[PDB]
Amino acid sequence: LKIKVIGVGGAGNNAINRMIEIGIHGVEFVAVNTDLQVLEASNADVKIQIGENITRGLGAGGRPEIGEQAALESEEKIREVLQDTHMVFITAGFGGGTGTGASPVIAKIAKEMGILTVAIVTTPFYFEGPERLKKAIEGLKKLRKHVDTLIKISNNKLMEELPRDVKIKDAFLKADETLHQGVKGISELITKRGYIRLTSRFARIESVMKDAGAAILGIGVGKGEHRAREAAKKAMESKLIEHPVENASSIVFNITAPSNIRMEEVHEAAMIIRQNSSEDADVKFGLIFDDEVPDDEIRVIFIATRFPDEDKILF
Amino acid sequence: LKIKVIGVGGAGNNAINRMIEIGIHGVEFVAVNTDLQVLEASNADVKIQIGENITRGLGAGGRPEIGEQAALESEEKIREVLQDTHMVFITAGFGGGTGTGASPVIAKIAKEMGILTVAIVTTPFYFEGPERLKKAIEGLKKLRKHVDTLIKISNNKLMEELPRDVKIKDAFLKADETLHQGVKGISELITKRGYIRLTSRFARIESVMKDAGAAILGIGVGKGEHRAREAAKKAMESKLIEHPVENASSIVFNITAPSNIRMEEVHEAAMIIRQNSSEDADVKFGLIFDDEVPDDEIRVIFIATRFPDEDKILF
Ligand SMILES: Nc1nc2c(ncn2[C@@H]2O[C@H](COP(=O)(O)CP(=O)(O)OP(=O)(O)O)[C@@H](O)[C@H]2O)c(=O)[nH]1
Ligand SMILES: Nc1nc2c(ncn2[C@@H]2O[C@H](COP(=O)(O)CP(=O)(O)OP(=O)(O)O)[C@@H](O)[C@H]2O)c(=O)[nH]1
Ligand SMILES: [Mg+2]
Ligand SMILES: [Mg+2]
Repeated sequence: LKIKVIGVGGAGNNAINRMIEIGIHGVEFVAVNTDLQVLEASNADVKIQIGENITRGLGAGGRPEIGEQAALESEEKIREVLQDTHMVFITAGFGGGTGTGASPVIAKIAKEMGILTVAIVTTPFYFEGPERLKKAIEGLKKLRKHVDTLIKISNNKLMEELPRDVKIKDAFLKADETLHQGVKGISELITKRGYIRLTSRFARIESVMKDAGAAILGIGVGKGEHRAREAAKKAMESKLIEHPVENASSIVFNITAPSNIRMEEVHEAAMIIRQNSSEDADVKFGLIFDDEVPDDEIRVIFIATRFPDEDKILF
Repeated sequence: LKIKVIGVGGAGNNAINRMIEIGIHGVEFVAVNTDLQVLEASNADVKIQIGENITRGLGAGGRPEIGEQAALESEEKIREVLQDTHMVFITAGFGGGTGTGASPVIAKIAKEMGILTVAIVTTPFYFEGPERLKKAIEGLKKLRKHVDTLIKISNNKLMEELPRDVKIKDAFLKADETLHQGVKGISELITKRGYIRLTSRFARIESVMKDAGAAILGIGVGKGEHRAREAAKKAMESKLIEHPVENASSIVFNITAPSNIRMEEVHEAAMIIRQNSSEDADVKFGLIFDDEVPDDEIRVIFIATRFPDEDKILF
């Protein structure tokens, strides 16, 4: 999986530099601007200067039509950087010429390529004036037509959260942090598998199996639309069971399934547990995602222990 | 984590060889027997001959008291093999002399040593006669005195699942498989992390973000006993949210938490979603176990999309 974060314009460049300093796992950063000095200050993996002939590396002068023309004239350079990319986050502060004007063009180029295109952009603070806000709104109307998902962050709303006497510099740093949180938050759901501390699940198993006494064991596999309920029924309604699980005061139930498992399926398995156990029983549910398990299959294992009359199970 | 599977007696030896052939991830295998010939046919990591002076390499002739004395005579070897061990599975077929008599001694030693001691043994088939079942029953009574969890499997139940004209050898293979399933099943909950295909998580996010339009994004972190509902509230009740999440027809909700998260915590988080969303909204849950997240923390991120009037959000 190839995921790129593209900062467009001054604000966008400033924002990704913060993301780079803090860190976002598994993504590549790209800085895009008509302002050469700002690009040179970028720590992104790749820097793309656009509209060199119309701006001469001096920025778009606050004109969105110039930022739009800059991106169009540099279409190939942009396309080139988007090759072999599965997803892209386009971030910028709308209100000026480059972020506002170039972002919709970059979005169109990416979506045209079938790339999952997500935009996370801001609208200007109130103190910035009406012209800035107007430019941002017109920019959003164009951006909207060329992205898969559009997350708009109102800087005015951020102002409401910030302290009464916050300095402008700090208000913008807050904006940077908000964009960062959004990009990192979504992207890491895809790039970070998550670490599993095996000693942690041994602790959960130990707490239930230590001095537990006689126990009922059940295993079941399921396949298809109702794989969960089917695996659950096979395990809890197993023939090996000589005494009703209904008498157990403790029940450990674990589901091992591919990442595509839905919460609804977990619920269906839970309804089976309830129909085969005491309402007063302490039920501990375990979940393990294992894509080594066939796409339409599921595995269930449960242990029922701590019965009132243990002799009913052993003999 | 050091886990050992100990097969005691003929049935136990035969059962673990099957486990060894099929395979059980991350566990060590130990074969124990008075019967030297059978022991030499084992593919276990360690082979322990017990009662060399009492039975001289032969079996115990169906006498549990002999199996017991054999284990006691070879107690030093048993304690040696149980060193550097966190958990043990003691498996055998009760009814004969070695498995029935030696298993409780080994369990006693392991438990005294602080090892999580799980026993998974079988009671004989009806066709084997009353005497054998009687011996197994007395064995179970001794075993129960010193074990953490005692899982008893009734071969008579297995019979009610196989052909009417089954060959003895196949009845026993059926029993080996059942023992294998139990040991592998519980063991791998602790030794196998589970594989995560990242392209699969991308599919879940793509399905909700592709051509979704304007979206609302919320992020929250929680800590302590009610970390789940608190992180959910912070995300679902952000001041940046300009349009009620209730108007969204689609909602993706992901929880990233340590492996110690309880299913009850997912419920409290779920109740918050439902109280801030529409009953007709297609809600999708995501769960990622990441023990890099502090043991008492949790992270929540949600994206609400596909509204009827996006203008309300964008402008
Ligand atoms: N997250 C941030 N937003 C910022 C920052 N500075 C400004 N802004 C916001 O973005 C808006 C201006 O963004 P830029 O400076 O990127 C304008 P851009 O460079 O794209 O236009 P041109 O200079 O005309 O080329 C401004 O109206 C603010 O609402 C910053 O450091 N971080
Ligand atoms: N899972 C299996 N169970 C078996 C097998 N053979 C027998 N059995 C079951 O286990 C019981 C006997 O187990 P063993 O053959 O291990 C008797 P053991 O060797 O422990 O006693 P001695 O020979 O007196 O030393 C018997 O009553 C059956 O119910 C086998 O190959 N696999
Ligand atoms: Mg600029
Ligand atoms: Mg024997």
